[PDB]
Amino acid sequence: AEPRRGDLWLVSLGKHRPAVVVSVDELLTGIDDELVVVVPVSSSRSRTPLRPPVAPSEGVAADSVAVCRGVRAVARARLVERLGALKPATMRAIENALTLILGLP
Amino acid sequence: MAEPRRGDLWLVSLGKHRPAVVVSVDELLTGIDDELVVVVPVSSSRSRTPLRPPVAPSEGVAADSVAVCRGVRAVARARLVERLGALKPATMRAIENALTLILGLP
Repeated sequence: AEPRRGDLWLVSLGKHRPAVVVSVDELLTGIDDELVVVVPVSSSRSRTPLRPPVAPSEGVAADSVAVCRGVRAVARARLVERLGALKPATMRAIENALTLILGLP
Repeated sequence: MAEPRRGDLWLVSLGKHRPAVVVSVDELLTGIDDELVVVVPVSSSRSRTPLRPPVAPSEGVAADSVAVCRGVRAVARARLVERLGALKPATMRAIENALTLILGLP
């Protein structure tokens, strides 16, 4: 459990694709089977209020968007390597989109 | 089949099967099968914790069942194969709180 919230990580599924860690750091115990919640990042989908943009300086090879509607818990073991970290503004956009999607106060 | 609604409890295919709570909002649904619905899986083999609030048989599941909010995930609508029930509003508020913690939301 080297992933951190706000990090951008390469995820297994054979394909590897990037995703942003959104679960909080104090959940991690360092075992492979534990669940980490990530938001997939795609460079082939257009930008919307629920798909905020992610820049190459944050770890992707090309202009990407965070598909917050595709949020999912994956096993630690599926996180293959660290790619970068997101700017705090991008994290606030993802938090807002996610607040909308899940109907939270 | 019916359109899933927030707070509904649905059976999810993956062949294994498991109940889950719909947590995404209703205005995201456009009526196509491939569109993503965010659910919280329900388990009867995990103990209760502040992140695994209990779900009562009156809400559609077996006794001693918990909402594994840490297992939240988007699945295709088509994987929601049978409507099972609905949650009491207090249980939905517990799940909202747990999700707010897990995802670090304001």
